[PDB]
Amino acid sequence: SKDIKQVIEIAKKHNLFLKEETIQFNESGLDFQAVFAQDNNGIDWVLRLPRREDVMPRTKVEKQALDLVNKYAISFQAPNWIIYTEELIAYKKLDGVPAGTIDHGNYIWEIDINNVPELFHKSLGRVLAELHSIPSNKAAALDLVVHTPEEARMSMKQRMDAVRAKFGVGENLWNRWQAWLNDDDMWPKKTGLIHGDVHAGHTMIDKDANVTGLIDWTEAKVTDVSHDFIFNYRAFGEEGLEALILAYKEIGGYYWPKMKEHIIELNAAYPVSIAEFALVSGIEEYEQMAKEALEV
Ligand SMILES: CC[C@H]1OC(=O)[C@H](C)[C@@H](O[C@H]2C[C@@](C)(OC)[C@@H](O)[C@H](C)O2)[C@H](C)[C@@H](O[C@@H]2O[C@H](C)C[C@H](N(C)C)[C@H]2O)[C@](C)(OC)C[C@@H](C)C(=O)[C@H](C)[C@@H](O)[C@]1(C)O
Ligand SMILES: Nc1nc2c(ncn2[C@@H]2O[C@H](COP(=O)(O)OP(=O)(O)O)[C@@H](O)[C@H]2O)c(=O)[nH]1
Ligand SMILES: [Mg+2]
Ligand SMILES: [Mg+2]
Repeated sequence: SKDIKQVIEIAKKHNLFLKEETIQFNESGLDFQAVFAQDNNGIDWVLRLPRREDVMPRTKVEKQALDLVNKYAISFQAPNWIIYTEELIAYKKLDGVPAGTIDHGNYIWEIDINNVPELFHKSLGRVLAELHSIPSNKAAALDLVVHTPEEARMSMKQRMDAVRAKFGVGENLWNRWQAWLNDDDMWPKKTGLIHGDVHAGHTMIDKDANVTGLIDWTEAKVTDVSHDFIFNYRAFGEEGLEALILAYKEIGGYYWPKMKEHIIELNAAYPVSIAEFALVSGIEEYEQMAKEALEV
């Protein structure tokens, strides 16, 4: 195959020598095609073949976030792009498997959704508490979005007005959104470095369902940490949200009395993210997903 021979040559050009029979393709990918391959010392790698120009400006923020994680974090792994060029990005595969993969819509689960091991919530609590306390201020140059607690609140307020302008928002839903925005007690008084896209496809687990790593850091930023709890609530209901909040609080993560209620209101604002995604991607189902999510 030509594809295979191409993978081999781009790797070879970056001093990566692979077993040809181990090369698997993960279908593009507007930005890049993911390729998995084992080098000749037997080490599993992940390759990102770029499909757009300006790889460096487009990956700058994700790389800065990864540099912070690889410099500070010990409880979990993250991609370490030891090959980082316009022609190729490559990192040694993280240990474990995704807790679940998105259907190519629904999850194909690796854990028992009806009997979630408590170690998943315990280890994820430790992982996010460490992540969210990484000292991103100590970096000389950070191009991530950085919110104070009040900036994180206005950001949501503005993002909500913009979605209402392009799609409209159901009256009951909009009133809920506004009530949340206008409740001082609910909002966190501390922000932190977040992953931004925490879900089962990005949480690497070992055999015991300990979360051992996190992939795909494109949504990283310094803002409300609550975004990283939403998956537990969507996938596992109130029990899994509480279990995660409990472990995060007891290992030292920033906790506030209305944390659960705040995260649940952030969940009701998920149509904002779906609307925003439908806007910068043009994929037809997400417009219908957006419109139906907005109750319009
Ligand atoms: C429980 C089960 C359901 O899972 C979820 O609710 C997750 C916990 C989501 O994260 C929640 C929580 C959230 C924080 O993200 C992790 C939040 O941003 C998001 C909108 O919804 C997803 C992972 C969202 O993806 C994310 O949508 C973003 C718009 C862009 C992100 N990425 C940069 C490409 C992308 O991964 C997605 C839209 O679902 C609704 C994915 C879409 C394929 C579906 O509709 C799925 C069929 C889902 O209904 C689901 C599997 O059945
Ligand atoms: N097991 C494992 N899978 C990975 C790793 N990196 C990427 N993948 C898989 O490849 C997919 C795409 O990688 P990702 O970084 O999320 O890029 P994107 O989803 O295409 O934008 C993921 O959903 C994973 O299933 C890794 O280190 N370990
Ligand atoms: Mg991904
Ligand atoms: Mg991404």
